[PDB]
Amino acid sequence: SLLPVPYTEAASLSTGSTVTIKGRPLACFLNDPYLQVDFHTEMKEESDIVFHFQVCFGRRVVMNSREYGAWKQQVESKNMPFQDGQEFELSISVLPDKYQVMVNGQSSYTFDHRIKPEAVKMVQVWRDISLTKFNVSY
Amino acid sequence: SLLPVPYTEAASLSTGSTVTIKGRPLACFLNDPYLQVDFHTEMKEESDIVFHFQVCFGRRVVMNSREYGAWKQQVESKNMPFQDGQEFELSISVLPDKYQVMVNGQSSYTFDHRIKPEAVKMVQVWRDISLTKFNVSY
Repeated sequence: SLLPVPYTEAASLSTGSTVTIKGRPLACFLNDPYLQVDFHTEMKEESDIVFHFQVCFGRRVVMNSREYGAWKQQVESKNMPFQDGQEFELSISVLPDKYQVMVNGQSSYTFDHRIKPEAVKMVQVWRDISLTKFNVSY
Repeated sequence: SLLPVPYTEAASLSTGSTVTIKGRPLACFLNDPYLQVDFHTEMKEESDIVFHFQVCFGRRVVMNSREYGAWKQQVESKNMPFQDGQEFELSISVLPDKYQVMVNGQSSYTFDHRIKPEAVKMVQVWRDISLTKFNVSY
């Protein structure tokens, strides 16, 4: 859609920040499209990832961090509020102790901070979606 | 790059046909980009898949078919001739008994026919690549 994908934006986060994303999968769920949102420690795509959020639409969500180049403890959820063929609105709120992910207004995933959110310098949104809105509160 | 991704083209295949794809991953291998090539039985994206070829660059290749809407027996290979950050040339040749996948001129994967290649009506190339060339011999 309107915004380029992969989408990369410099960003700063702290308690009270919200990252809001509006988009739509590029394929029906039967084709297992992905969505990925990564909060990076530098502008470079190979930099460490404070928060990795990966949806396989219709299947599961995996969350992790990538520290000194290595993936850490994967977390998995089978919660799937995303609807086949539909636009979604995804909100990621920075709470004192965790990220909270809302999908279409419903609390759907959380992820305890492994690294301070202040380490984030960049957000990348990519894989099999079109993107119409991306916003970071400041 | 030049061709739209996801890329969809109507196609007919038989013994002696070759599908040639030139492209480049959109991310470094550390970010686990995917490439997927699906030979479909109809133009519709949800149609059955005679040959499903999915690369997770730097990790593995999975191959399968999707018959009457259900994924069948997955095959997996850890062969990884693709090079981090590089353009690749992918050739899929239709042999009497199998598909043969060449990567940068080297035989890299094969997949025995589960359904006659004559059932193919469409090829889709998608996931995390840019595409500069797509050709089906006729």
